[PDB]
Amino acid sequence: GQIQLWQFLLELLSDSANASCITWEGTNGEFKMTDPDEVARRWGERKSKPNMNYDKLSRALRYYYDKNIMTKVHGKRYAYKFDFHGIAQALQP
Amino acid sequence: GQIQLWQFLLELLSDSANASCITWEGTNGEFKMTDPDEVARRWGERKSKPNMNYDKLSRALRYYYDKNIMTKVHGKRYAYKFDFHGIAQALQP
DNA sequence: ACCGGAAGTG
DNA sequence: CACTTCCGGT
DNA sequence: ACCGGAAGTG
DNA sequence: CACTTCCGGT
Ligand SMILES: [Ca+2]
Ligand SMILES: [Ca+2]
Ligand SMILES: [Ca+2]
Ligand SMILES: [Ca+2]
Ligand SMILES: [Ca+2]
Repeated sequence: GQIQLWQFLLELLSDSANASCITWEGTNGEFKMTDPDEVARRWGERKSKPNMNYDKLSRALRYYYDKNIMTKVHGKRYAYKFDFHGIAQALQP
Repeated sequence: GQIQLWQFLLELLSDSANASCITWEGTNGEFKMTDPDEVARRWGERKSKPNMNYDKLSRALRYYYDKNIMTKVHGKRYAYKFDFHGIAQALQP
């Protein structure tokens, strides 16, 4: 199906075998990408789009700021925080 | 039908019209039930289980503590906090 | 009010 | 399993 | 590395 | 419609 980036990141985060590239860290919702290039590769793989990289992936995350789906952890790089306010709304059709 | 309780609460919390009975409040994840009995009634209405009350509903939420799907905001009553660790795993098939 | 054990449901 | 039902704890 | 405007895609 | 692509800012 037509999977979302916020759904894809939760998929990777749920399994601890992906700890090399992405992992939960800090308060509730906060996670960091320990290998942003690896995460961006797998997102391009799922979408059938091998031109994907972290610079293009991060602008995809940026649109979630206005949607209230997630936000940046200011200071700790490659680290973002999911926000239930928008996730809950995005979960419904 | 075929729905989880954690999914049902996020469904209600997405629509702000439901602020009479339940609403987001506090840090990321934290919500409270301003009319706990009204929430329990709609859960019984959804599940087709007419004897549902808060006492029965609260024990369903206590099973989520060991699952890491949510936790209790200690002190503030009728107030619980979703936890992304369990919500991530629970969303997958 | 909130907690978790115990037994039961399809 | 994911609750529902019930109850003796704090 | 992170920010958001802009134009384009399936 | 949710990104994808590109880029001139900080
Ligand atoms: Ca049992
Ligand atoms: Ca009692
Ligand atoms: Ca006891
Ligand atoms: Ca600009
Ligand atoms: Ca540049």
